Amino acid sequence: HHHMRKPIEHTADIAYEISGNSYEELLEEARNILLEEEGIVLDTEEKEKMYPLEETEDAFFDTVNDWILEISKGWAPWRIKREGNELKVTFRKIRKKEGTEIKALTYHLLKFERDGDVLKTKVVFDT
Ligand SMILES: [Ca+2]
Repeated sequence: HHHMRKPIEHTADIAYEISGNSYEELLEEARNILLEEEGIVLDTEEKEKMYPLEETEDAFFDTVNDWILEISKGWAPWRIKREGNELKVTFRKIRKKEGTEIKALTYHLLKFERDGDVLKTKVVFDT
């Protein structure tokens, strides 16, 4: 008989608490996390996509995960501009990456909480 240490797999790998005064600022913080965590260095070429400005965890989840898909295609979220009830996201071509590859934003602990002027939530990513 034996015991063999084995690796544990988690979808909850890294966590941050993001805060801001609006849904758009939480997305700006999700963007900041992706660039920083992945050590993304940007080229100058740009590309843009539209996302619905819906202040829900579901829209947040869909948006950030779409950014991760774009990152796998060589494009990183860079700027965010509100246009009516939608958000125009400008992506920049990724020159290089140096860091931890983020696989996805999970639904773990994703819940917007209001505290005065502050909107906040934990965001848990899978690596
Ligand atoms: Ca994992």
